[PDB]
Amino acid sequence: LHKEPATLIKAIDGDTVKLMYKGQPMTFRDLLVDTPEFNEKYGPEASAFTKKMVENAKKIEVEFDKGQRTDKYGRGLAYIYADGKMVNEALVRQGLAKVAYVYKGNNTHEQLLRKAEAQAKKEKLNIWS
Ligand SMILES: Cc1cn([C@H]2C[C@H](OP(=O)(O)O)[C@@H](COP(=O)(O)O)O2)c(=O)[nH]c1=O
Ligand SMILES: [Ca+2]
Repeated sequence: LHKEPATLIKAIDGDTVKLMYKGQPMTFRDLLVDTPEFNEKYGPEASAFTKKMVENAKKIEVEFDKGQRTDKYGRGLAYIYADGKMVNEALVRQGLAKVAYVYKGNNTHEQLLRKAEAQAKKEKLNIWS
């Protein structure tokens, strides 16, 4: 896979962010994870964690997987990086997202993220507390 440039337009919630990609505004949904909705337990914490990560980054990048790049709602589907650190993984490692929505052929980082989730669960972090 390849990292590509993007710029932050606006934080949205734990697993979605508005980015400018190839010069066009888009909503991106993070591959392979599910954060709680803002209205649910840990939802506010997941949103604040993603907000800080993307706002503080000097460089945002997106990395598409091998399969579909947009979902049925028109959201980009990608791994999002903030100064080289994957947001998707960092949420899972902190117990602020579960590994989820693992569709065959857009799942390159699945085992990396499942290892992060095992660690968060062993630490009883957040959703796993
Ligand atoms: C993460 C992901 C979500 N989706 C769709 C499945 C879910 O459909 P439904 O809306 O019908 O439940 C929805 C979950 O997104 P949210 O967790 O953002 O609600 O997004 C994909 O199609 N591909 C993906 O890789
Ligand atoms: Ca969600």
